[PDB]
Amino acid sequence: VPDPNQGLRAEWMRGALGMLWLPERTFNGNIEGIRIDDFLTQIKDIRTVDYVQLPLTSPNIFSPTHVAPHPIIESLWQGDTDANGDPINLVAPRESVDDPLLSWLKALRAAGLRTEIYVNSYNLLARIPEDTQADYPDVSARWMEWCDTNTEAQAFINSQTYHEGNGRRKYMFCYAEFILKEYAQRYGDLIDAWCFDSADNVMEDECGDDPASEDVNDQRIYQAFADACHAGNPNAAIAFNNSVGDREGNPFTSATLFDDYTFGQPFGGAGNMVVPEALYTYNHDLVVFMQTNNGYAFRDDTRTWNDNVVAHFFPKQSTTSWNAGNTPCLTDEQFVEWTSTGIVNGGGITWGTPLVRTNLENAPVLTLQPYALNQFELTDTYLKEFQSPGKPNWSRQYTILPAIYPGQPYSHNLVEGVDFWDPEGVGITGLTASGTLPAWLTISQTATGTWTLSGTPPVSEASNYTFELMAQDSDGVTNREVKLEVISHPAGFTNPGDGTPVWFSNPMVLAKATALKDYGSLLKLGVDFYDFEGDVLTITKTSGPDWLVLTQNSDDTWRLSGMPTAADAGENSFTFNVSDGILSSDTEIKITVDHVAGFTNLGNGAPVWSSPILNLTDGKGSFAYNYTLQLGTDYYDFEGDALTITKTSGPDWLTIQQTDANSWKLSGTPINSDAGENSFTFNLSDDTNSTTAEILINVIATI
Ligand SMILES: [Ca+2]
Ligand SMILES: [Ca+2]
Repeated sequence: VPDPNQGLRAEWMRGALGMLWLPERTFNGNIEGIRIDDFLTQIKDIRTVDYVQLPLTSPNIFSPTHVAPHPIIESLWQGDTDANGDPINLVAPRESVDDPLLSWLKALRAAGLRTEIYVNSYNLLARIPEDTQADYPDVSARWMEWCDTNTEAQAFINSQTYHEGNGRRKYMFCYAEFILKEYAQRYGDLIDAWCFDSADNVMEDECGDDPASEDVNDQRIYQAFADACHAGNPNAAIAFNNSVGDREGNPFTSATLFDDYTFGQPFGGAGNMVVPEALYTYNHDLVVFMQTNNGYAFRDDTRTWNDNVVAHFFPKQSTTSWNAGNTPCLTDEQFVEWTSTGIVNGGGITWGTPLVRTNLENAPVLTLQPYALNQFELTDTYLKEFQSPGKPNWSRQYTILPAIYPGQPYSHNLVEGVDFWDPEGVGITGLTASGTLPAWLTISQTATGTWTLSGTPPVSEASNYTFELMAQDSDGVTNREVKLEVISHPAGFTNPGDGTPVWFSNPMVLAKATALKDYGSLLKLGVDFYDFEGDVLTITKTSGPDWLVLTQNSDDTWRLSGMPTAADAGENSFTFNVSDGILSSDTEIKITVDHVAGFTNLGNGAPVWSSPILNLTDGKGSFAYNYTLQLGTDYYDFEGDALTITKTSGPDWLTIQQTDANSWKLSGTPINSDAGENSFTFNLSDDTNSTTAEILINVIATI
C-alpha cells in the first residue's frame, strides 16, 4: 500500500459489457445441482458481452447463504432439520454433493467470458440482529461462537493489534482469512473480479474504518478483504460499495487504497432508477461521466495513486430489481444509448439483467426475460459495428479450444459472425496463425465463413501449446491468444481402450430416499461416469420402478428426482445406460426407500393415523372453517393402498371430501352455539382393513 497495480489489473473492464445471473433462496441444498448452461445457450448470439456477475453470497439479509462449499460453513449446519426432513441452518452446498459455483465458473470460461463475484460485506454476520431468519436461525450466532472458541481463529485474531475494535470487527477479519481467502485460492484465475456490497454499512458505520482516508491503518478491513482475493488471483479487480457519489460532482464515492474499479451503485434507492424523472438525469450523467473521463473514475481529484481506477456502473435493466423484473426501465433506443455512452471508449457496465423466475423454491426459470435478451441483442448489433471499427473484432474475452486427446482426431470450428467479424460488413478475408504450433494441426476453410482447426495428434503428444491466431479483413489484422492443453483424466476410472463411456462402479449405492418426499441425487461427469475421448454423453433410464425421474441439467450434470410412494419401500433396483452415440455401458443403481417417520407399524397390514387424537386448529363462530389432512403427515398406509376417509360421528357442520390422491379436505361453517371442544371420529379404510381416530376442534364463539 499504495499498490502500483491498483486499477491497472482492471484494465480489461474499460469497454467491457457485463450481465447478472443471480438465483434467490440458495439455502439448505436448494443451490445443489443448479446450472448456468441454459442461460449461456440463450445468450449464444450475444458476442460483445465480456463478463457475467455471479454470487458467492446473496444480497441483504440473505448474506450468510453461500453458493459454494466450505468445511467451516458446513460445520455450522450440525445436521438440523424441520418437520418435513429438509435441512435448516445449512447456508452452503455440501462438499460431498456439489460445487455449483465451480460449474458456473468453468462454463463461463468455456463460453469465453470473464467473471465478477458478488459478496455482501455483512456475510455470515446477521444484518439485523433483532430479526431471526426462519430458514437459518442459528448460523450467525454459531459463526460468532466458532470465532471465539477455536485454536486457529484466536491465533489469527491476536496476531495483529488492529484486528479488534468497534462492533463486530474481529469476526470481519475472520471471514477474510478463513472463508474468503480459502475460496479465492481454490478457484484461482477463474475469478476476474470481486464486488463487495454494503461495505460502508458494516466496515465504516459499525466497525470504524474510514473509506475517505489515505492512511493504511484506517482501511485495515478493506486490506483484509482485498489481500484475501489477491492470494488466489493477484490480478483480480476489487470493488467496495461505499454508496453512490455526488450529483454535483464525481458520481462515484472516492476510492479506497484497495479499489481497482468503482462498485457504481446508481442514484435512488430501491425500485426504478429512472422514475422519478430526476433519477434519469443523475444516472445518465454518471454514464456521460464515464465517457468524458475515458473510463477512469478519479483523474479529477488531487490524489496520484487512484489514477488507474476504472469507472464502472452497476445499473438495473428492469423497473424493480437487479436480478429480476417484468418491465424494462429504459426503452430499446435508450438502453443501447446508455451502454454505448458508458463503454465505447469509456468504462465498464455490469447490467443487472432480469431472469424470468429467480426463486429456487418456486420452479426457477434461470434464463433472461424476453425483453432483456431483446435489448441486449440490439446493443450487441451496435457494438459489433461501432465499438472497434475497421480491423476485425474477436468475440467476448477468450477464444477457447478443445483439449488435446493424444491419438484421437482433433477438430474445431471458428465461425464468421460468431468468433470473429469485420465490423463494417465486407467480410473476413482470411484466418492464419503465428507461433509455436502443432505439426499435426491444419487450418483451412471448410465452408464459406467457417474455418477449421483439424488434425490428429500422436499418442506420444504431451505438451501444451500457446500461439497467436490472426483474423483478416480489408483494413488489417487482429490477434487473439489461443491455448491448447493436454487432457488430464480423473482418477477412479479404467480406460476400456475401445472408447466405451464407462460408469464409476457396478453396482452404485446412492443416498436413501424417503416415502412421500422429493428425491435429490446428482450424476456428474468425472465423478459417476466418464468418457476417455471427451465425447458428448447421454444417460438413459432403461429399467426399474416408475417413480425415479431423470433430467439433464447440463453436459456434465444430470439430476435424479421423483417422489417414491409407500409401495416403493425397501431396496429398489435400476439400470442406467451411458452412451456417446457409438458405444454404451450399463450399471445397476441401488436406492433404498424408507417409510415416513412418526407412524407406528402395527404388523396387521392395516392403515394408521399419526395419532389416536388429532388436535386440529381452532374454529370461529359464523366463519368458514378449513383444514386439509395430507398423506404422510396425518394418515399413512405401509403398503401404499388406495385410502378412503368417511365420517362416523360428530356435529353436522363438518364434512369431509377428497381434494386429490394425497389430501382430504374438511369444510363447514360452525356457529356460536357449537362453542367449545367438538369431538369427531373418522374411519380410514383401504381394500381390506379399517381404522378409527378422534378429531378434536375447539370452536371459539365470536364476541
Ligand atoms: Ca487522481
Ligand atoms: Ca467414445
